[PDB]
Amino acid sequence: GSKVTTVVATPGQGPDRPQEVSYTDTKVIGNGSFGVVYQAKLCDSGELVAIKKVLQDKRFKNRELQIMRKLDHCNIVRLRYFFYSSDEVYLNLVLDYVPETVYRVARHYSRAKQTLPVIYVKLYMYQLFRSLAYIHSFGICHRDIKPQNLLLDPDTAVLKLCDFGSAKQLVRGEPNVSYICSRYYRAPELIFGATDYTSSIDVWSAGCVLAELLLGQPIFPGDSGVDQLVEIIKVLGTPTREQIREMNPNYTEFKFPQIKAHPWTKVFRPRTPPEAIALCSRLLEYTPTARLTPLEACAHSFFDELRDPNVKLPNGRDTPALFNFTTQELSSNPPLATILIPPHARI
Amino acid sequence: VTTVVATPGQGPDRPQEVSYTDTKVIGNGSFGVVYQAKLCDSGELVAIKKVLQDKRFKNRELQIMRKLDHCNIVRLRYFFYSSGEKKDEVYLNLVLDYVPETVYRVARHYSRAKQTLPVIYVKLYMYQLFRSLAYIHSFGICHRDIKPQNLLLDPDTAVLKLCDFGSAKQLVRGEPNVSYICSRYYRAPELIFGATDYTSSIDVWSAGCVLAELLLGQPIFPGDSGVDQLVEIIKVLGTPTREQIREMNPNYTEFKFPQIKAHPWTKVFRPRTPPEAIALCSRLLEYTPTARLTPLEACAHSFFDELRDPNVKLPNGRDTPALFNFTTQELSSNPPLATILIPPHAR
Ligand SMILES: Cc1c[nH]c(-c2cnc(NCCNc3ccc(C#N)cn3)nc2-c2ccc(Cl)cc2Cl)n1
Ligand SMILES: Cc1c[nH]c(-c2cnc(NCCNc3ccc(C#N)cn3)nc2-c2ccc(Cl)cc2Cl)n1
Ligand SMILES: [Mg+2]
Ligand SMILES: [Mg+2]
Repeated sequence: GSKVTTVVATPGQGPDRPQEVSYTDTKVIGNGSFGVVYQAKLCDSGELVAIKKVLQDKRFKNRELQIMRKLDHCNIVRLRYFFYSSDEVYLNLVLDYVPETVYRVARHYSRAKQTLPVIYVKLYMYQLFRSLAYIHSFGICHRDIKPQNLLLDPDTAVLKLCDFGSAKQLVRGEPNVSYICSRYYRAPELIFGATDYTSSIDVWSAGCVLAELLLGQPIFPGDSGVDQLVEIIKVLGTPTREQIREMNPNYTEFKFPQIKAHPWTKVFRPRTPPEAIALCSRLLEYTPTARLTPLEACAHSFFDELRDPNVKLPNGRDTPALFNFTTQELSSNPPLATILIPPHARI
Repeated sequence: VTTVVATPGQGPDRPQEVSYTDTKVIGNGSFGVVYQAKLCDSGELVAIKKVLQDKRFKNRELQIMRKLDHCNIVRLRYFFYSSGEKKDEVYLNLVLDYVPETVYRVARHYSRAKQTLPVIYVKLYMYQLFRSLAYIHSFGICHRDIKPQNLLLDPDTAVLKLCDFGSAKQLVRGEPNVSYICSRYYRAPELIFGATDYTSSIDVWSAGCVLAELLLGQPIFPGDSGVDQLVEIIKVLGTPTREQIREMNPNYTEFKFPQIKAHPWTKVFRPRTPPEAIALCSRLLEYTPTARLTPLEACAHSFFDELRDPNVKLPNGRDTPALFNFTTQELSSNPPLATILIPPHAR
């Protein structure tokens, strides 16, 4: 016996039928914007879990819970239970624990002046791209894709997207706030104030992450709000008439300095695989509608290695789930199935 | 000892030799790097701000730094240019008065000791700040980065001086400008909303935030993320009205805000907080750009009247710093107020 907390918590799936859930071994993981996350152990199953404790304010719409219950995908963190706690009201999401973040694993390689082996980039990025495909097919936008919100198991190579405190259904016509993502991963439309944006802000953030896994540092590290547009334009180059028109037409007579775009191949370190570069170029676009959809990205030639039936993880294990698509996932573009699920993986 | 070739800030536009010594770093940031040195010539302590600039971009810091002379603004003594690594870039070395402390440092000191700053010094510091804004807004210029980190001050004489003109730029009616601009705690709401047509009213908002934070003992609008800014504001100002929204940005006209009722101003600060100060913030931290006072209007306010009292003295028994020596320029904003701002006491 040790200190066991017992609470009455409602399943994440299912209809509001609470049950008693005991857990033990509570440790704090971290602390921030997201609230507080504890690690704990389910007494029942022995399994490890993250408990995310958000302070909530009834005055405001707090759509995290609604969305967490809505969804179920191997590349997204699972809500097991949730429950309420006591100065005011606290939401307690009980989620899948996962041992590491991309941020940290990347930071490790960075501190070792070592490039993360591409096979992991391909694994990690692919899986992110499925998690978006999925949330986006409900027209939900995460609006905080960054490395800290990408969890991974290093041994199993499984990635899981997390933190839906800023996620939200985006509806055509409705305007929404444009101070959203983290700075480095904030897409340029949002920096221009645009309220007419789409899902494809998350594809920009994804490209920023890919780039960062190939460089071993962030591709656009703005010193300050303003440096961010600088550090972007220094590589993307100055935008067309119609790129500005396509991000936010208020800037149509802004007069940016004229910078020639730094071609992609000279952005990346010299032994970098083309298809990495190629993909990267089709995510980090000014015109948002020019950026790949998440499913188009999964089908890119940069992930071909993963559809090889012989492929394995470096530690000798099998690759995780990569081809167990549902019709939800493929709604955006169902014929891609033929490329996405290779024959050996087909039922 | 190092000796470089450099150019007097005020005049004349002509290189001369300048020897300084005992360099030591003071800190790094978006601002570049600052060092302390002593001029070998006249013995003096000096701040050497060294930024890296990309010659393809309008780097308007030095022109602005040259057309300023004012007691509550850092004096630019000399400037020079060291060479950069890439051919597109270069080092600008502003050489300014060394002021020995900063407001961010002195509030974070008085707030470690779990208490408020002597209300005299809130009075003194905001006055001298609001003064320099008056001076610079008069030439069209907007600082665009008003925060306690950028307010140097001498603790003995209480002389405060505005600094870092890296984001500073002359606004000009009709032109569009980049919304994503100030430091985050102090970003005026219209900017959060994406307004490309903001005025120098933003710097007043920002000064409003600093007023708060000296009387609150810590920041008044601390977003733990970008989205939480507009939240932590609405939590104090309550929901904006269709008129207030329309004043900030036409596009959020249709945006479904939470209906939140304002938090009474006396109820925001400590119960023993002077109500003149409270009236002041009420008028500085208004959603609507125009409804915010000007800096000149702010200097001439009940809260600062204590400074005009002939019998006022610094609680270290010293005389005050030179609060009343206004120019014609400083007053252009609205010269009637000279009736209030300069008392009988001087003249
Ligand atoms: C200050 C700080 C900020 N970020 C972290 C941090 C550090 N290490 C790890 N390791 C993975 C631990 N397992 C976890 C963690 C969270 C979830 C879930 N939902 C599932 N599993 N995770 C995080 C982390 C990552 C995302 C969030 Cl929303 C919160 C945290 Cl604390 N610390
Ligand atoms: C990391 C960090 C961030 N801010 C600081 C910091 C700490 N201590 C002090 N003390 C005042 C020293 N004298 C000075 C300093 C600067 C100037 C001028 N222009 C004139 N005089 N100043 C700063 C500071 C404040 C504004 C700027 Cl732009 C730069 C710095 Cl380093 N350190
Ligand atoms: Mg930079
Ligand atoms: Mg908060």
